[PDB]
Amino acid sequence: KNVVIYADGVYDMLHLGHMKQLEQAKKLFENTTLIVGVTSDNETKLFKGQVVQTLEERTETLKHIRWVDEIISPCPWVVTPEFLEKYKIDYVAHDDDIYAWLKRAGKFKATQRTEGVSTTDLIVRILK
Amino acid sequence: KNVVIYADGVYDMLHLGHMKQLEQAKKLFENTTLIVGVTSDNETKLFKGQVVQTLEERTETLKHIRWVDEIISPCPWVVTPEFLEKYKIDYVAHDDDIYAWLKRAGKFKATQRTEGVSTTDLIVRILK
Ligand SMILES: C[N+](C)(C)CCOP(=O)(O)O
Ligand SMILES: C[N+](C)(C)CCOP(=O)(O)O
Repeated sequence: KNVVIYADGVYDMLHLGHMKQLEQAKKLFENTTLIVGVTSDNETKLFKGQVVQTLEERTETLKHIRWVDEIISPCPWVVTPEFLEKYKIDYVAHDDDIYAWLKRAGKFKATQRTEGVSTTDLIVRILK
Repeated sequence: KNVVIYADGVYDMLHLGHMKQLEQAKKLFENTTLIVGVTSDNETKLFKGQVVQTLEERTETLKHIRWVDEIISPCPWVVTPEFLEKYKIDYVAHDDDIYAWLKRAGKFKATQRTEGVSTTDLIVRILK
């Protein structure tokens, strides 16, 4: 009955947008375990760009979020079939092609972003 | 057995500091209900100063925090004996004199801040 959901991300300067996506992932089925993967500082820099918070900071903040049952920190940059078997993951939840193989397997669940609520957008707000 | 704890605050741009205080309040006893009071936009401005986020935004973010069982939004600026009876509150938890009457009654539990982890401190970090 219990369904294992995996959501990965940088989770830099966690904001309501991230929180809503985690909520959505958690609530995909009636009984879930939400595992959250937090990306390493080096791979995030190499593959994405600037990260403000350290892995420790990003991970520690996620611990306080209601929807998070387990954290993998650091997580792999790229999800593999071996990773899913290792952690007994039933679905991967992410914003929506590197996820084609997951969709082909029936193991992909889309979740939605929220614009405007960003931590950086809040500073853009204040300046006046 | 279940102990009702009340923590109030502005909770503007919620950060690890706030989250740790809420955790501390929640864990004061083995079985607790943590009620969190979120201050109104006008009273925060009048009595404290600038608030970046609206009451709705501050309240919505707190909903996602593991330790929060109930929210009173807006909450009164000043705690009263009548308020404690109304919500069946056993202890008030806050950083540590407007709380003298609570300490005299045995209804005050100190919780600690964390400096450096602030949302604004993180912007102070990045600029370089
Ligand atoms: C590649 N990755 C999925 C592990 C990290 C990027 O995820 P995200 O922060 O864009 O949601
Ligand atoms: C007066 N008050 C306690 C309701 C709001 C101020 O609380 P805080 O944000 O300084 O912890």
